[PDB]
Amino acid sequence: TEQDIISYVLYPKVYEQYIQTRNQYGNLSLLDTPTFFFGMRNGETVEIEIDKGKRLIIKLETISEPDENGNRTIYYAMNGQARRIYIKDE
Amino acid sequence: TEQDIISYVLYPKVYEQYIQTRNQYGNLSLLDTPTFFFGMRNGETVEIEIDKGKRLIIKLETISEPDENGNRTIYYAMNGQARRIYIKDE
Repeated sequence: TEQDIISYVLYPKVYEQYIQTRNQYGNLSLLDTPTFFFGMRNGETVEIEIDKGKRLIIKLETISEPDENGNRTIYYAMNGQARRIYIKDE
Repeated sequence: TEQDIISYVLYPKVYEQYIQTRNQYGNLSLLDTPTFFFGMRNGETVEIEIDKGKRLIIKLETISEPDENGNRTIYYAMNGQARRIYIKDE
């Protein structure tokens, strides 16, 4: 967009670092502030309002202990489907 | 059976308690001894030998934290099928 163009011109390092984040996590602005800053508790259900009549219902069921590589398994449910995500514990 | 009859006569209370356990847990004698005494560690696979050729394959993935009413959730895989159980932590 034209908005992309002056944005880059105005903030080259920042804007690229923004697009890098967008590529990794999608549109974070949709998240509620508590979720944005703190994530989710065990057993919590969060509803992310994407757009008119479309939303992500997410339940965090449990986080596992880290494997030998320091990776944790997160057991999620999202829109009625079981889901497993791996995060490296820093 | 006649065996029930004489076993109850010999050990009334113990026999009655044996039936309660059989009703609750089934045939424990099939489990291997270390599993009978200790259960399973996370990431472990245990094979219960029933009739030759057929075996129960149980994998323990994780155990969640205790929820508000003291129940932990165990995430199993049984014969390659995801499975959840609730246990009271005492």
